[PDB]
Amino acid sequence: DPFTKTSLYESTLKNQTDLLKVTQSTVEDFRSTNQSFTRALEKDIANLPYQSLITEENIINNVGPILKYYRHSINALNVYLGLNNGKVLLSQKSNDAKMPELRDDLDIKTKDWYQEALKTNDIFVTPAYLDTVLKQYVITYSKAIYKDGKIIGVLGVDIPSEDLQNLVAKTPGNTFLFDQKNKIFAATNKELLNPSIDHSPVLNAYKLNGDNNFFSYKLNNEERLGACTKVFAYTACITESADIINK
Amino acid sequence: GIDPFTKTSLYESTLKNQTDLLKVTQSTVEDFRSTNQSFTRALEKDIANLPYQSLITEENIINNVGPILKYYRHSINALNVYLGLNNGKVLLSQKSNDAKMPELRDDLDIKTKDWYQEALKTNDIFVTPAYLDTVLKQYVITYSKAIYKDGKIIGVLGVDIPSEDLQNLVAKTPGNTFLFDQKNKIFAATNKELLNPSIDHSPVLNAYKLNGDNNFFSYKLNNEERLGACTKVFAYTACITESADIINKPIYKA
Repeated sequence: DPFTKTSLYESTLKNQTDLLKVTQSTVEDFRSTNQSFTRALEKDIANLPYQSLITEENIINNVGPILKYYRHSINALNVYLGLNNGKVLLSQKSNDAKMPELRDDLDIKTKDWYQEALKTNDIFVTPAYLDTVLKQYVITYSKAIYKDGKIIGVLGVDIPSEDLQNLVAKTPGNTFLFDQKNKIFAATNKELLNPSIDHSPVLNAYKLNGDNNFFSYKLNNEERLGACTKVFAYTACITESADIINK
Repeated sequence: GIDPFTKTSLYESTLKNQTDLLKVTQSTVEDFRSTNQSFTRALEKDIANLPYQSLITEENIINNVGPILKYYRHSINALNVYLGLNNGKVLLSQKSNDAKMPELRDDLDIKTKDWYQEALKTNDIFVTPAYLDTVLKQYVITYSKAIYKDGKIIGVLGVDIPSEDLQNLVAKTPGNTFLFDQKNKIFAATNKELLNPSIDHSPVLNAYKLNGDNNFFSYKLNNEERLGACTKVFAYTACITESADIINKPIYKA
């Protein structure tokens, strides 16, 4: 009876939509937490007297401890401050017992975290990239720090992208995230974390239907139902078997 | 007899969605606590990493511990971050006045407070169940840990996280979910009306007592049949409820 199928469809639509919202919120809350942290760190650095900021030795001794405490507080991989002379004051989890040091070898003026922070007055969030030091996908938050209009340097905070995957994986529903290049990034079902799998049908269905609009599509000639939505640069999706409406 | 609607696939999937949404609210509480516990452990490790000499006079405590409390407070936007001493003095870093450096106060009658006493009885973090502070006029969410240097007690670290943070996070979850404190008083809710003290929550709580965690039950309030489930989450009780006429939409409304 059309009435019963309709009732099942309307129900599963509302449920899957609600679950997609939870994954969307997960991404949002992760980002906002890390932005709030970065902003706080910016404010604490800029609050220092200029005398504490205008020699390299004073930067090491006065900013260094701040970087370290902040790093510890959130268990970040790296917290650092890049200067216009090319040097970086680096606080790193991998060398936790050593005081933060000035590194001159990180080629910072060719890096997007540095360059892009100077082109916006907001926090800049990098796409997830390989730290081929850390063997680890990282998301970097950066922010140019100004004291009374005067640039001090560019703050950078490295968070393991695994942290966001881990949060997504625990969400209800068969939810997952694509990055900017439509490649799988995070998933409830960890078996999806595999570049071999095609997602053309879901991506094509999303293309035709737009954000938060429930759709039908096919896998192995079986019907599935889903919805996707843009979340920042990500695409968040949920899919299920259509057996709930058909059987 | 058995309600025939309870045998439908639509009822089963409806209950599954309510279960999922209750678990979201459950996760919200768990993740908040875990984050705050980790923050507090990190803070204690940094304080204890100060050299012995920096931790043994009040002047040194002020000058060396103070900055760490303040940086940490800023990093997470805590309400208060503080170190209680045996003599009853507290080094207090407070949001409510951010311009000055943390100061020692003999102000606070701490040696008889749970956050202080309980931390001294355990190896790890003491979580003070959320409570409504009558004088401050809001819920307080406190984490505490005894700080030892070379095995000797320096004092007890305390961290107050804004209760609105968790209230707001609960509120934004999907579903008609809500949280009770340890005293079975309503603490957080998606439907902000539920927070009003004049709401009678006894029917939901009495039903829950007969049912156990995550098991659905019928109950009535003001002559409306409803369906609910609750679960313990630490000292809290998390519930979800819905009208019976939403769970099973009648073809003809009353």
